[PDB]
Amino acid sequence: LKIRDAYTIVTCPGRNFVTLKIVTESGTHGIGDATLNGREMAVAAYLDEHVVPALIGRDAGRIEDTWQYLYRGAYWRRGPVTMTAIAAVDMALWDIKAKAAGMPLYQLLGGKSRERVMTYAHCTGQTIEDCLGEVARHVELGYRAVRVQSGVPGSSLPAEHVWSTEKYLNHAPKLFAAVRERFGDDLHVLHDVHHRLTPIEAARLGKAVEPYHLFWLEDCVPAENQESLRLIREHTTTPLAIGEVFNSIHDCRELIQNQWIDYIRMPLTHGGGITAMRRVADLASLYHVRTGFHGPTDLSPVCLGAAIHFDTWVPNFGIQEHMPHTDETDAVFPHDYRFEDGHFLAGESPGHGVDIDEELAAKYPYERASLPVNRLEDGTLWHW
Amino acid sequence: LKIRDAYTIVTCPGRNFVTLKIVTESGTHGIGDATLNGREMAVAAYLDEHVVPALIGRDAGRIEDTWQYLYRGAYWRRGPVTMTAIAAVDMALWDIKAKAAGMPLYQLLGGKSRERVMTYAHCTGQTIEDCLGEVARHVELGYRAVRVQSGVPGSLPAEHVWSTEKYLNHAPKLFAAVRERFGDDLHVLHDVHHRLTPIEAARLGKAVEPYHLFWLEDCVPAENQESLRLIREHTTTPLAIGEVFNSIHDCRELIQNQWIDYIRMPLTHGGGITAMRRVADLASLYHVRTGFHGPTDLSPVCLGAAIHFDTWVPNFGIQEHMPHTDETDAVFPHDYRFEDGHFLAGESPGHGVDIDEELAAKYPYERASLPVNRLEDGTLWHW
Ligand SMILES: O=C(O)[C@@H](O)[C@@H](O)[C@H](O)[C@H](O)CO
Ligand SMILES: O=C(O)C(=O)C[C@H](O)[C@H](O)CO
Ligand SMILES: [Mg+2]
Ligand SMILES: [Mg+2]
Repeated sequence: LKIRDAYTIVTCPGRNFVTLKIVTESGTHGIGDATLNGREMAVAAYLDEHVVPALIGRDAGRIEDTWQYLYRGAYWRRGPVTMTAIAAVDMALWDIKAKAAGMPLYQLLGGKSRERVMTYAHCTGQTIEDCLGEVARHVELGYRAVRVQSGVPGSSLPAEHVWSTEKYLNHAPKLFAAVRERFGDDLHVLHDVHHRLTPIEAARLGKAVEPYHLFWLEDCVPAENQESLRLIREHTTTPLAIGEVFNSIHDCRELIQNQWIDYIRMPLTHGGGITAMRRVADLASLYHVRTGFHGPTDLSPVCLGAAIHFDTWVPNFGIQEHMPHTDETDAVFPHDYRFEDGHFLAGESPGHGVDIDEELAAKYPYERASLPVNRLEDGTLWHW
Repeated sequence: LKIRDAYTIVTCPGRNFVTLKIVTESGTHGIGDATLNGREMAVAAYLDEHVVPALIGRDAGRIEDTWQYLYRGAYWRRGPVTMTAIAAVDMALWDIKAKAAGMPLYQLLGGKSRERVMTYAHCTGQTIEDCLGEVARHVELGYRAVRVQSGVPGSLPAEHVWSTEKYLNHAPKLFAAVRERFGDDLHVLHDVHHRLTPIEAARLGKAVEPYHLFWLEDCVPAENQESLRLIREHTTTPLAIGEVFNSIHDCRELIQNQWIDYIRMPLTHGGGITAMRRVADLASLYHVRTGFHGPTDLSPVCLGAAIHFDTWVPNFGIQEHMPHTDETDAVFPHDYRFEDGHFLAGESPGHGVDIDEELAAKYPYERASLPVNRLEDGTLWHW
């Protein structure tokens, strides 16, 4: 069946989301996430002006061909705006194919490899003790894994934050010691360094936290130069994760083949969708690397539902990040995935099982909001 | 001085161009090219909605800090849309800085390294003979270098058909004909435009060694930079690549492994003067030279700034010249000049290019997409 209509929907049920909707001649439809936090309108224009007009009249079943058409056809390849636009189309086309097959997406991908998908929760506090308070509450909600972040002693436009690496390095290990001290060894404990270290600094950190056996240490260093991971991997056995800022397998091919990471974090909506992420997960499986999908509030329930289906099938699944969306967001994107006892259960409806309530989405107009920047104490513009 | 205003202009004097204008508290101003062929409105929105609002009140003199601020601050790094928006800001701030300095941009960059900048022309035809005719006409205009292209016998994107095997059998005849009629002094360039696999490109490279090409360009899609290894190991025909790149990270290994001789990434797509300085610096360590992509889909703002960069940069190789329409030239009054096959950098402060906002408004945006290639079985291929 041919594509009859395609259009984007922009909404701000607590924060901005951009969604692509594709409708066939038969009335069947599918949606895909197109949200790129803090650059949302770039993807909206990429879709409205350059992609959507070319979708009309295309065979909706030709997912692979459409992917190549958009990826190669763009001439300028890869990039967050580019691959997010591509992801959105791809996710809507998988949604449609699954519906057409009368199957939940996980069935179409190869069937279920697990009964539930483990998540991790965000436990953040101004201080260690505040963070420990949050770990306690999330464990009570059933989470078996937690990401711990604490303040270090000492917005429409980007907020400006200040950073000290050495203050962070001397404080971080205390957080993890305190977590283990209180909650014991069974809990999976994750930590996101969020790009702020150099490789030898991350190496030191990795070593220092070895006694606390972290599930992962995430985004140690900016990795446009993938070789950046080498010194870290050679100096510590703390497991490493990276990739939420990646959009292409070509951003992480060397990382994976060299066994420099344990978990690949690139999610569906920024990594070119289901089609592209199958290939990434495939390469990963050759090197013992597992999926650890980025799952913040700035990827919509559409991506989350798709991700949960993907997580249900993919053999080398690692973990699924869970930052719950607001009530309002959840109402704008009705879905059949469910959270129970610290795990997700995939939906059983045909498609990825997520919809968009267009009338409700219309009640929340877009509101500009930018990610923060980080500066060192001398004013140097650093990595946030 | 602080930035007082910043805004984009979208105009279509023969084809689409996007331009960023930055204006300081004193009325001084600079422009930067922001044109991304076939995806123009993505860049326009990136700038209009997300970058411009943050530019206001910023110190215009802080070029480096602004570059890092937009590059790192974006969070999602690199990419065609991303690095073009950044290139436009960068180019406009260097315009402004050179203006404040009372110097043409090349002086600000380190002074002139050469007295003129060699260009190459496009010589395209349906048949080899058509091509030779175009070569002759450009040689008479003073061009010492031509990029030769002939046909292979046998609003939305046009869809072309492609056959590698027919091309591989035909292309060597074009270069042999070119040498036969024009001899050995002329530099002869060829752009394979992404259509080959590495071992195919290696075959082609070897086939054309007798004709001593200035370069063989974009042999293979190079997202995987290792793609170049087989070609380099099997032929001594020089290799150029990079018009589709936007980051030093797209080409670091290619350069460090000496897999190419010319880096093609241009100012507007490669993060501007600031980023391209670093690319040129890395290239010089490995005897790689600059060969800026210079099609009509980069505006005269880019061309003027490129000519300046070309004038200073020690490891300059060549500058591509596809002449813009007279209408384009009128929208972007400029002081670089073409003489006898070479550019001369302008001598006015800044990069020497302006935009006529009243004329630009006479040419509204019109959507136009690049072609796609399909093989004969309908496989969606590389264009
Ligand atoms: O792992 C994470 O959840 C963070 O790195 C993200 O919340 C990130 O800061 C934002 O998603 C960026 O949009
Ligand atoms: O001039 C060249 O070398 C080209 O390959 C031109 C490109 O196809 C064109 O600029 C794409 O916008
Ligand atoms: Mg993170
Ligand atoms: Mg080319």
